[PDB]
Amino acid sequence: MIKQRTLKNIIRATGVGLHSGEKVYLTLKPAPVDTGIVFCRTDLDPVVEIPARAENVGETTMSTTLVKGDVKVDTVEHLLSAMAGLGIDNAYVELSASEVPIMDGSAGPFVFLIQSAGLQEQEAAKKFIRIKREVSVEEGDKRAVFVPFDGFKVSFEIDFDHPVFRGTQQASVDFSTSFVKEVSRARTFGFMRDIEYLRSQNLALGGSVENAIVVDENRVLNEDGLRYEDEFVKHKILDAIGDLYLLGNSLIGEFRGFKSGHALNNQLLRTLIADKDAWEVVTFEDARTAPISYMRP
Ligand SMILES: C[C@@](C[C@H]1CN(c2ccc(C#CC3CC3)cc2)C(=O)O1)(C(=O)NO)S(C)(=O)=O
Ligand SMILES: [Zn+2]
Repeated sequence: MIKQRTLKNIIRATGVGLHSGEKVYLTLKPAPVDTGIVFCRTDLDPVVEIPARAENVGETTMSTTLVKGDVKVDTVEHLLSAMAGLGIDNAYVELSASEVPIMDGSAGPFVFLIQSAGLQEQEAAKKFIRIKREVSVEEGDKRAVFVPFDGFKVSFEIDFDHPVFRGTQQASVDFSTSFVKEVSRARTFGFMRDIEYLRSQNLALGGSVENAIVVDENRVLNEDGLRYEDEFVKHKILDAIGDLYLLGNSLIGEFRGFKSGHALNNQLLRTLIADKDAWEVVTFEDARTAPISYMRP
């Protein structure tokens, strides 16, 4: 059978929050079968625990924020993308502040630290959410769709309407391509034209060339440039993989994004969950006949 996965060893990292600029200590710990991914604010007494689930998303402005009363866990999408890409079902994520550290702006440091610690297969069938019917959400010129598909694939298209793109960005990934080699290293990005307005909203306080592609009209301010010709759209795919992981189980289906951000991604998840005719929970007693496969643990 395809088994549930957790961490083999604890992961420890220190960084800063992209939006808050606050120093944060992160600890990833193994968890029992069917725990899912749970964020723990260990700076609070008592510790506040928030399951990484669609129902717990409270804010979607320039990041995905989990909320429980007046307690927040901000910018979960990049770490969730790493956990999704590596097939981690169960884990406790301890944080000493309200925001996950931004690291280098990609999922690269998280995939490296997790793979260095190693994974542990658990004695329980991994549960998957299989798309049975097409589900689409739209708002103005933004669109996000789930389509039935025997595997897992993501398509993204965005007209950024910005001179750095030299006059529309698009990418498609079928994950059977490497999440690690082709998507994990894609960094988040910011535009100089938005920075004054963002800082006024208390956003991007920790933003810099050390943790994002910084654009100023025609220029990429980062001295060393881009990691991929299409780094921008590849990061949009990374974000979608992280946001989609708030379903609580890996998907068997196709996601198509059209200028879709954290807000529309969450609305798609909520619409899907409400439409029980469009999905079902499945397990694979035999990995040889399954439409997906994972890297060795
Ligand atoms: C929201 C987003 C972009 C991030 C990245 N970002 C950002 C903004 C400004 C700067 C900057 C700057 C210059 C002052 C140094 C860096 C990152 C921000 O506000 O949100 C993201 O990746 N979320 O997961 S995106 C790609 O726009 O969806
Ligand atoms: Zn992002």
